[PDB]
Amino acid sequence: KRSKVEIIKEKSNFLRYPLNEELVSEAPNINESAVQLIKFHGSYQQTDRDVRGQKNYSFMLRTKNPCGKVPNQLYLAMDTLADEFGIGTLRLTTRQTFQLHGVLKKNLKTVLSTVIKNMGSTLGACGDLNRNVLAPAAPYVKKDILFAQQTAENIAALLTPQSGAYYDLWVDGEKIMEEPPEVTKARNDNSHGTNFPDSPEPIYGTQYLPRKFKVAVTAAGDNSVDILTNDIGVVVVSDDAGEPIGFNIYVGGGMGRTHRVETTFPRLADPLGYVPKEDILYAIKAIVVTQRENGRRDDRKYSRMKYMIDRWGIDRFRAEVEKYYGKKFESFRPLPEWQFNSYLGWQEQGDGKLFYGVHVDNGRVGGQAKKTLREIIEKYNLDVSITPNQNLILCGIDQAWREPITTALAQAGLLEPKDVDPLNLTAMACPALPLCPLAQTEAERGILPILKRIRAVFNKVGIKDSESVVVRITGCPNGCARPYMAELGFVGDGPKSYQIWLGGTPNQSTLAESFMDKVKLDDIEKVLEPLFTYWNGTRQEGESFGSFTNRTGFDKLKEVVNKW
Ligand code: SRM
Ligand code: SF4
Ligand SMILES: [Mg+2]
Ligand SMILES: [Mg+2]
Repeated sequence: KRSKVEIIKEKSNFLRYPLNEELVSEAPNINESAVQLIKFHGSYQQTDRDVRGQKNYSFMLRTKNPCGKVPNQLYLAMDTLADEFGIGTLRLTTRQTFQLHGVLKKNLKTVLSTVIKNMGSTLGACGDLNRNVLAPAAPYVKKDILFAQQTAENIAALLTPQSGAYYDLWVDGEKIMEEPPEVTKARNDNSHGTNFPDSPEPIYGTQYLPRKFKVAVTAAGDNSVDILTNDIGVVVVSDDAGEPIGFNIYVGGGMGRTHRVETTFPRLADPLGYVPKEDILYAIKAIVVTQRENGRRDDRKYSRMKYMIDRWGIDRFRAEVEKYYGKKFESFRPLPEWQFNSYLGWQEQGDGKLFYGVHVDNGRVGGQAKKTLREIIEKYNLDVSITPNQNLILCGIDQAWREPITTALAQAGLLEPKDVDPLNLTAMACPALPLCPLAQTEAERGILPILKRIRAVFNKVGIKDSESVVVRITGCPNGCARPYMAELGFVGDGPKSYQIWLGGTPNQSTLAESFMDKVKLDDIEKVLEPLFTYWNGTRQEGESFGSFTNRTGFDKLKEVVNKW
């Protein structure tokens, strides 16, 4: 027994048909087969859910940018495309990519080929494939940060579709201007029966993966990447002099779940083991292959790797992976405590240049903010990078540029961290309505008024305005803003209501739990005021809301809410 998507992939000639014929039909949309295929090419057909009556079809596009790195030429091309063919905005994402919403079917090939001819790609941004690979977004020249970044690039390249469908459709097969040889040799290796050596996809095969697959790379300590949520987390381990020697690996995280279906759940990734640095790409493929061959393909709700690991347990999974790796994992090595880093504000690269992280609420770049960011990036010929908290880092800045860049940013309303509510600095919301077809309610368009209401509750209770909690909001339980790691998570569960989740911590090292269902938007103060009063009244010195939640436990918190 096999899902509808499996058959679509099977009969597509490696992601070509009938997408190829649908792209040139006169209709404003494309058929269901083509709807599923185009995801693999980094585009999503959407309809605007605000405009009553009619189906206004449009296409969202998502880029592929390992480590969040965006060359100058790409940023300029994307900025112009958003205005010419989109709806005037770029959307920075929780996986360090751009989305561009609103593109009409007839302009889609113009847009994607422009991306392609300007040092970018959308290949594999969606689909049953490896998604954008995360890495530390800060452009530090420190050796282990550079090594984390190189590794994410290499992993992304390894797991890039090889069929040629992408260039066939978007640029009529022409050639666009080299991967390290370690990548090529790893991809080619079949000493342990990992590959399909005669297939146009030696790793993916005809069927690709059972579902999206997510990888995050970082250096010890830096949890900007929210590593525990990914299919694979990879951590650089270095000797005492800061020279990288290998990687710790984690497996089997995921956020996605469905309301009222308790066999679906978020899950933290398990520590799997350590490998020496030369082995990383072999170990990554082994893991991918184990999911390829064993993840469920009958029911897509249960297809992500977190489920096979939940069913088999981590030891049986390890053993299976070790058959494709051809050797044993070493013991996972100790790591320091995780820390969240925003990379915001003025900092040093380590090579004489500065970087500046720009706070962007929800990653939505538009209006004057967009115009000013483009002027700066273009005038100073800056490369940039996207952070997993939907923010933008301006790289490679000369000391003499710091003042005029600062002045321009401030003039457009783009404030430095010290002038932003600390709630906003760590908050995230998904796009949800109006273009998300799975949204049950608002997230991006509701979060800002929610934050002000939280700050007003703090004020009322007597909490200082420099105190904060991590607030994440989604419009549905898919978890695109990783709400299940929040200190205070709001997960859409009706048209005007949120399920509230507590128990995440400031460094994203813990999984939250479901605290109350169907809290109506108007009622959130009834829940938040007692919680925050009790935190303020009985927290230990400097104890975060999340740690306090986990120490106190849900029975006592519910009692406090119920007696309010
Ligand atoms: C833009 C972005 C959210 C954001 O505010 O930044 C996003 C937006 C959507 N995600 Fe997501 N997801 C984004 C990262 C995530 C993450 C976070 C992460 O990867 O760290 C998760 C949770 C981790 C996980 O995958 O478990 C997430 C879990 C989902 C799911 C649930 C997946 C599952 O296996 O259960 C879906 C729906 C699906 O795949 O069926 C989904 C599907 C969607 C769709 C494409 C809706 C759809 O299927 O048509 C989104 C479009 C909204 C729009 O109108 O633009 N998205 N999605 C995400 C940043 C993504 C990127 O690749 O560049
Ligand atoms: S979490 Fe739900 S509502 Fe939000 S973007 Fe993802 S799918 Fe859409
Ligand atoms: Mg997909
Ligand atoms: Mg942000």
